[PDB]
Amino acid sequence: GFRKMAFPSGKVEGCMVQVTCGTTTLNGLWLDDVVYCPRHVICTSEDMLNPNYEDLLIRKSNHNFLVQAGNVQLRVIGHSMQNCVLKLKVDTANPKTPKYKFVRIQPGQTFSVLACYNGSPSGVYQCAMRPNFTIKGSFLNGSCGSVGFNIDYDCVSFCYMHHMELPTGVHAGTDLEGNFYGPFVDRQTAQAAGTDTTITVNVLAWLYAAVINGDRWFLNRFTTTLNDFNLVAMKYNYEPLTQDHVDILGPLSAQTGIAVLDMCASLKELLQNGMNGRTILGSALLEDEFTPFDVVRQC
Amino acid sequence: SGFRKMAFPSGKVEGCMVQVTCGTTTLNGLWLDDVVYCPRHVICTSEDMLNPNYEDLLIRKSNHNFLVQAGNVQLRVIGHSMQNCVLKLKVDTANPKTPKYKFVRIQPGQTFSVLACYNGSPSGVYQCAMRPNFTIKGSFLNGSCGSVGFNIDYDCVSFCYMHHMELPTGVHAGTDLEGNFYGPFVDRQTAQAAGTDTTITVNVLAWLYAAVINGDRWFLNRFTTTLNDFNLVAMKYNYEPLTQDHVDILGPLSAQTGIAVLDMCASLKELLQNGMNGRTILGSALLEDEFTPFDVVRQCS
Ligand SMILES: *[C@@H](O)[C@H](C[C@@H]1CCNC1=O)NC(=O)[C@H](CC(C)C)NC(=O)OCCSc1ccccc1
Repeated sequence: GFRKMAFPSGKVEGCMVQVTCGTTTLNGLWLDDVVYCPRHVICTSEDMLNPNYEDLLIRKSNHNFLVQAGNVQLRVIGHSMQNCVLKLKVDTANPKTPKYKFVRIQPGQTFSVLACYNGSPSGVYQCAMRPNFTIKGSFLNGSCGSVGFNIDYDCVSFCYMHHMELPTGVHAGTDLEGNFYGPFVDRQTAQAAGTDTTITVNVLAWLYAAVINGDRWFLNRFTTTLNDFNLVAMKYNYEPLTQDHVDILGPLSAQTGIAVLDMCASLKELLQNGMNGRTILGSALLEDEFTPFDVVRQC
Repeated sequence: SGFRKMAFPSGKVEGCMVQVTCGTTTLNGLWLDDVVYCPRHVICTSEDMLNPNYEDLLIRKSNHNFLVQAGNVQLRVIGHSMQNCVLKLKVDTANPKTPKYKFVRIQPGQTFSVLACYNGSPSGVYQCAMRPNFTIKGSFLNGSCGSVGFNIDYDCVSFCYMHHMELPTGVHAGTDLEGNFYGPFVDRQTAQAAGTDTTITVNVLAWLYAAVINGDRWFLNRFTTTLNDFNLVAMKYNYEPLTQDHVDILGPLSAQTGIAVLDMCASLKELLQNGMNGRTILGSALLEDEFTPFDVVRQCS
């Protein structure tokens, strides 16, 4: 009765196009009369190692950009670069443009990813922005320009554009202004991330979800102060819990009658002992990519 | 592990969702060409639901009793019929967003995307696996019936599931788009029991192939087995027996890795009989059974 759920992707599918420079093809986002895509589309082989993007860009003309919306080519009539994103002005407005905004998400927030190849949507799944500003996605060659988003009412909030895969197999990208999340650079180099930590407010949300669906073997009669919980959390590379996090979990504490700090005491015990080979909502590991909102919406 | 439960993009299905109301009962329907498909229990009074007389309830109905809306725009109903547990409402407008589509009946172990909808409005999309006992582990609230499950092959939407009910154990049951239930369930507000569930062997094998493709291959042994010997062992561990179709849908992964299906079965047999002994596969001591062979090839390649 509790599932990792992506937003319906139709409003975003109608914006995906294919963008090609030379031998490099990736995806773009077509909103009104502008197509947004990762700037490294303008790179060749030799370029990707250490590209001077302003240099590469000035040597380009509008006609070197091949933009295809399905079996239809769009004419590029202007281009500009904003940080690591290229903006291609085309002569046709996308009639399928939804109401939208560009947002920069905070670590610990979640969003849906519409993975695309050759301008064609291929799959949708939920991701969290990690505390170390990576995301644990599923992206292959040609996925760059795939976007992450949330939907509030009629409005699509774009928060992520995909650019790279790190050697550990996690992923890195930018907001739609082209600024990376995290200390990464769009060059073909092996980059390591900062130490990742676990999103504690999300683990607590998920534990509450497991209680709602009747799995409460992990609960206990003990309790803890906020600070004492945070000392243990930090020891185990969990993010500290703020009073705003406690407030945000209110609805779930109300719903289940379990005080936030009582659930913290359960989590502390799990951190110190393990799951004894047991499972919670099917998982052998503590899940930290469900926000309190994600849980509430769905229960 | 490197693997995500990934749904299909839902847009082609979003363009087909409507709502269908009888009296105060509203659920979701599927609008393809000039027909709307929905669960027949929309015609139930909350008091008719203990053991509804669907044929009698339908006889009293006329086209003008059904309120079909795409958003808030009414779609006029011009004909109605019942096919097993689904109602078919002929409407006077062909859906301009109708995709290329088919109606397919899936087998246990197969996965599909669910577009969870309320009042004809999509709320979320997620991947489900049909369990061997013909339940799915969904996330459905009141008003979700008529939500559909589907796969997309190139441009074509294969609709395989329509949602009708929840079981006491928290799992979910429903029909294909011809209204035939998966499993032994019926659309009555009664407590019904799923058979004990079992592990989807073919998908575990796909998972082991996935592990091999990614270089995690400690569990490969030097032996093989017959299919019958493997199946008799597997049942003692509450694993499903393999069918010939299971062996065939493992073909591509077998060819990609050069590991014969029956050799992988012998490796799985040893894992069942000996446990993992503290080891992991794809970063987990638990074997995953909700990725099909198609799903593995989707994400790896
Ligand atoms: C999209 O163009 C593509 C998406 C990745 C391909 C594999 N999975 C992906 O997420 N992006 C890239 O290939 C990156 C292009 C750069 C930004 C110009 N490059 C990238 O991710 O390279 C791999 C980094 S790890 C590495 C690099 C060098 C040597 C060893 C390891």
